[PDB]
Amino acid sequence: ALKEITRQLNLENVVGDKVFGSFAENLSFLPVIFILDEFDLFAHHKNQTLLYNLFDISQSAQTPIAVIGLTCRLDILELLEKRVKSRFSHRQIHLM
DNA sequence: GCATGCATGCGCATGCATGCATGCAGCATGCATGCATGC
Repeated sequence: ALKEITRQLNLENVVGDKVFGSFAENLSFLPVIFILDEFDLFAHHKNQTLLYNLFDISQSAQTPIAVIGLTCRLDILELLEKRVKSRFSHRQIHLM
């Protein structure tokens, strides 16, 4: 996911080409909109690091970020940890 | 030449499947006892 984010933003020249795990190059540098298909799968990651960072930068006062998620499960609220749930703006749209 | 990240091998905990036994209740059977009945 980090590789795709870097490549789509065309910052690999700025960040670097090697496999180095440091991501503070983007994080320190970080209007861009995010679209997340199959949002439920991201909640099954080891620590939900990407979701937490996205919610943090959304709640931060550095740059404007809009987050849009798509889900088929009706229980997407309980699949999130307490911290991200608190930092998640409870904006839900239902398509029936 | 070195660092790094990935594939692999092994240990550990756990849940589940299997073996194993014992106590109870029902039933069938054989015996003890009561009854009839004649001589």
